[PDB]
Order: sequence, then structure tokens, then C-alpha cells
Amino acid sequence: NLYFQGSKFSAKRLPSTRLGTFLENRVNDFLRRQNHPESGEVTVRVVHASDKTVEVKPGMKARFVDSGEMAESFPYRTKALFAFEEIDGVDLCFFGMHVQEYGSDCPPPNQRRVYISYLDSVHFFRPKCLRTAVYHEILIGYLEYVKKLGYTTGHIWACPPSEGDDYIFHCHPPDQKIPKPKRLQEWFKKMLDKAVSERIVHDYKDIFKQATEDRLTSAKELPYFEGDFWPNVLEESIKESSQKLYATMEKHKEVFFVIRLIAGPAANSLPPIVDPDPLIPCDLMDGRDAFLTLARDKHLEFSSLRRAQWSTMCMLVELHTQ
Ligand SMILES: CC(C)(COP(=O)(O)OP(=O)(O)OC[C@H]1O[C@@H](n2cnc3c(N)ncnc32)[C@H](O)[C@@H]1OP(=O)(O)O)[C@@H](O)C(=O)NCCC(=O)NCCS
Ligand SMILES: Cc1[nH]c2ccccc2c1-c1ncc(C(F)(F)F)cc1Cl
Repeated sequence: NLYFQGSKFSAKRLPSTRLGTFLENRVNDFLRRQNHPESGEVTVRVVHASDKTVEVKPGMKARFVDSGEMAESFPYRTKALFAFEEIDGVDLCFFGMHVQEYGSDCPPPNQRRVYISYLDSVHFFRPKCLRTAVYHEILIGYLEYVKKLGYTTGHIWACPPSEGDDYIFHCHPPDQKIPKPKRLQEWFKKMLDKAVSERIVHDYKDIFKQATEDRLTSAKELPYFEGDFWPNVLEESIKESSQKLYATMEKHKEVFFVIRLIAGPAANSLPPIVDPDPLIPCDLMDGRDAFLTLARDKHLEFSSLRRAQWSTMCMLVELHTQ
């Protein structure tokens, strides 16, 4: 075999991580209990991990940071992970997700939280009848894994991409339907209800219920995440001027899930979060832009199985080499 088409550049030979091994073990265990003949071995790899900070934007800084009520910035670790399936000997990249992990050495209100910035997929998983179930196993495992390290809360924003935009994979298949907000909200509910039944998630609530239950009064109590809706909405509210906050939360409450992983009394005694995986510098996978940019420029579409496999191979070579 030619050098770049050799096994050295396969998904499997990408460096292993504790998180990657955990997710894939869980996915392949679910797959072996199904005993479906056309399914292939799944590989999950964390391909980027780096320390970042999210600084509070000027309006909120003015109101809350200079007055001493709120830290000016929050440290977090961003991770990029991808799921691959071998389809009769060929690696296919079918799912990806970037997350933001705010640890125990982080000020409130962001302490011990994970945020799913971006998630995306391409619908060639074989067999197609286990596709949704596998996406759910990955998400559930992610939540279980971070619970076990000592993250207490998770945060999901269910916004589908506007028509024609791609979140991670350049050029989806034209026959891959994009769900409307309702269908996506239900999809997340189904996943979370399964996580709840496994006693991974204690419970979840939309942001309006949660705020009510928390008797939240100030905007400084909201988690402040990189690239999220809510920091832009507050800069919008400040530049032009609790009545307007709750009103805005109620309005978008279906779209934002607060996921409680560790509950009440247990969440105060927690030891410090120790992440046993290393940092993994990889500029290609530092947020979603770099990979969209490369794939646009080099014409690496994910728009058919065969384009997706070529695109996957180029992706892999690049991760192995940078
Ligand atoms: C989120 C995502 C992984 C869900 O994939 P999934 O498990 O296949 O579930 P979907 O809701 O997309 O599809 C399930 C079914 O609903 C159908 N469906 C999806 N959108 C539809 C629409 N607008 N109208 C009718 N049917 C639709 C699909 O065709 C599919 O039918 P099938 O099961 O018979 O094949 C995928 O839709 C996706 O990658 N979306 C873009 C990324 C994203 O939305 N991220 C948001 C959070 S950051
Ligand atoms: C800011 C933000 N960004 C999000 C992104 C995804 C999911 C949830 C949130 C939230 C949120 N989290 C907690 C509360 C609450 F607990 F205070 F109610 C309120 C809010 Cl709006």
C-alpha cells in the first residue's frame, strides 16, 4: 500500500486517551449487544485539547466585573472529539463535537460545568437503524465520564444550523435532512431520559424552570461560555438600556437544557477535578473554523459516502502529521 493510504494514518492509530477509550468502549459494547451483522468497529478520538479563557465582554464587565461582583475571565479546556466507523476496511468520520470544560479551579458561576459548543454528523453510519442510538451512546458516555471526574452540571444549546450552514463537516449530503428546533429538542430529551434511567443524569430542566427554582436575580449568576447565545444577548440588553431576563429565558427555554449530573449535598464535598488526559495541541481542531476552512479550500466534502471517506482520509493524515 501507498504511504498515505497505509494503516499508519488510520483512525485507530490516532493517539489514545482515557476519554476516547471510555466513549468507544461504551459504543462498541452497545453495538455487540445488538449483534447486527453490517455494523463496524467504532473508534473515538480526542484530537484537540487546549487551555483557554473566556473574558467577560465590556458591557457586563462594566456592570459587574469593575464593581467586584464577577470575575473578569473564566478558564476552560476545549476538546474536539470525533467518532469513526470502519466500513468494509475504510475509515469513515461520521460524528464530531467540541466541548468546553470549566473545572474546579474556576470562579462562579462557571465552576464544574461542561458546555457542548458544537456537535455535527454525517449520516453514513452502518446500519442506519442504529445511527441515532450510537450518537446517544456517545453523548451519554461523555456526560458519564465528566460526571465521574467531578463536573456537576452540563449545558446544551439545541439550535439547528440555518439552511446551508455547516457546523463541523463541510458539505453535508443534500439528502441529510436538518431537523427543525422541535425535532432537535425532542432528540436531546430522548438522550437525556436514557441518561436519567442509567442514573448518570440526576435530572434536567429548561433554563426558565431552573432559574425560577434557583431564585436567580442577577445576570452575573448566569454561566458565561465562549461563543454562546447568552453573553451576546446581555451585551445587546446593556448597550440599549430581571423583568427582561426571565422574559428572555422563558421565550427560549425549550432550546437550553441544564443537566444536573451530581446533585445537592454531594456536590459540596467534591475533591478537585483531575483530568488524566494530556493537552493535545492541534491547530486544525481548535474550534470549528480551521477544519471548515481547509475542507472548503481543498474540496473535502462529506456529501456522499465516497466523498466522505476520501475527506476522512485527508483529515486523518493531517491529524497524524500536525
Ligand atoms: C443532531 C443530529 C446528529 C441528529 O441526527 P439523527 O440522530 O440522525 O436524528 P435526526 O433528527 O437528524 O434524523 C432522524 C430522522 O428524522 C428525519 N428528519 C430530520 N429532519 C427532518 C425534517 N426537517 N423533516 C422531516 N424529517 C426529518 C431524518 O430524515 C431521520 O429519518 P430516518 O430516521 O428515517 O432516517 C443531526 O441531525 C445533525 O447532525 N444535525 C446538525 C448538527 C446540529 O444540529 N447540532 C445542534 C446542537 S450544537
Ligand atoms: C447562560 C446559559 N447558556 C446555556 C447554554 C446551554 C444551556 C444552558 C445555558 C445557560 C443557562 N444555564 C443556567 C441557567 C440558570 F440555571 F441560571 F437558570 C440559565 C441559563 Cl440561560
